[PDB]
Amino acid sequence: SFVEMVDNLRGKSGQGYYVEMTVGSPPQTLNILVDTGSSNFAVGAAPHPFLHRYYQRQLSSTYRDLRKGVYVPYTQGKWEGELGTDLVSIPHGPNVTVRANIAAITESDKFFINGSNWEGILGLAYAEIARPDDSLEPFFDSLVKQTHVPNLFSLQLCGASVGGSMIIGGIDHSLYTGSLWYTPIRREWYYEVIIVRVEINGQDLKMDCKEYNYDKSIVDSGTTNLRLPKKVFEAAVKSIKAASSTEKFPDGFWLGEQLVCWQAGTTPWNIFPVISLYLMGEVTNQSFRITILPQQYLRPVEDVATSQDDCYKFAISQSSTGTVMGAVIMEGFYVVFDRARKRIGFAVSACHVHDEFRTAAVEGPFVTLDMEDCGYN
Ligand SMILES: CCCCNC(=O)[C@H](C)C[C@H](O)[C@@H]1C[C@H](C)CCCCCCCC(=O)N[C@@H](C)C(=O)N1
Repeated sequence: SFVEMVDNLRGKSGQGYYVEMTVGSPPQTLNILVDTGSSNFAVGAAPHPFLHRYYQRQLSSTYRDLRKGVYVPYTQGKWEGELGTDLVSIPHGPNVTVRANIAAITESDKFFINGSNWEGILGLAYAEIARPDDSLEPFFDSLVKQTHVPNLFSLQLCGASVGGSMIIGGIDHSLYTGSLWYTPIRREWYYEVIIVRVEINGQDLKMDCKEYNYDKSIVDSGTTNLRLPKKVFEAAVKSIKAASSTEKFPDGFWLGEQLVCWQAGTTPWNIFPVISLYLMGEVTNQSFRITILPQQYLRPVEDVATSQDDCYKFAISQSSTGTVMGAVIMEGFYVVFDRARKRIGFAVSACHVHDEFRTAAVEGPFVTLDMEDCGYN
C-alpha cells in the first residue's frame, strides 16, 4: 500500500520538503517540513507574516495541554512554544491516527520561510536530541508504538518546484535502481554515520578520516547543502576551484554569497568534479561509496532579472558542528532510515538528475581498514 505515499512530498528549491498532515479534531490541515536533523514535532500556532494558516488549539476537542514550555535552536532558525498533545494523521501516509507531542510555536526567529508553503516541522530523529529533553517522545516513536507501522521510513527527494516521496513504514522498490547499500547508524540521536574516505574526481583527499566526521556526520533532509567541517571544506573548495580554474567566479561564490551564471544551455558541467563519499559498511573492513555530480552541489537559482542565463549557487558550505549530508546529497538517491536494524541505506534514485557523460552512483563493496578510527570521540 506504499503507492499511496509515492509523490507525497512537495516544496520549493532550497526551502525544504513538506508532507501534508492533519492535527486536532476536527482535523486541521497543515504542511509539515520533513526534518531528519531534529526530533521535535512543531507547528505555527500563532499569526505570522509568513504563515498562511496555523494550528488552532482552541478549535480542537482532542487537544491536551502539557503545561510546559519548549525552545528549539537549529543551525539556522529557532522557535519557542507550548507543549501539548493532540491527534495526528498523514492523509497520504498510513491509514492511522496517533496522539503525539506537539509544540505550538508562539515565537520564532528566522525559522519560517516566506513562500515555502509549510507551517510546521516534523523532527524524525531520536529522543536523545528532543527538547526540552529526551522524555518528550518524538512523533515517529509514537507512531511505531501506537500502530502497526514498521519501524522504518524512506525518503526519495527529487530536486529540479521540487517533489519526492516519504514512504512511511517500508521500502518501495519501484523508486530506485540497483542495490541498496547500508551504513550503520553510529548512535541513536541524530542519524549519525561515519565517512571513511573522500575522493574528488577519483583522487583521495588524503586527510585523517576523523576530520571527515570531526565532531559528527549526520544525514539531514532539513539542510539544503552539503556542510563540511572547516578543514574538510577548505580542501574540497581548493580541489573544486583547481578543477574549474578555466572559469571566473566572484569568489563570494565559493562562500555561497554570490551566484554564477552562464548563457542558457552552456553550463560547463564537465569542468566541475564529482565527489565520492565512502561510508562505513555492514561487514568488517567493508565500505561503499556514493558519488555526487556537480549538478547536485551547484543548486539552480532563477535570475529574477534577465532570465536569459542559467545561474547557480555553490551548495557546499563550511560547518563547525560536523558534516551534514543535506538535500544536495540525498536528492541523488533513495534513502532508507532503517531504525529497526540501526542502519541507513542508499540506492540510486529513479528521479536522479544525471548529466550526459557521468552518472551518480552507489557502489560497493570496497575494502577499508580501521574504519572505526574514523569516528570522532
Ligand atoms: C535541537 C537539536 C537538533 C538541531 N538540528 C539541527 O539544527 C539540524 C542540523 C538543522 C535543521 O535540519 C534545520 C531545519 C530548518 C530549521 C527548517 C528547514 C528550512 C528549509 C531549509 C533551509 C536552509 C537550511 O539548509 N537550513 C539549515 C541550515 C537548518 O538549520 N536546518
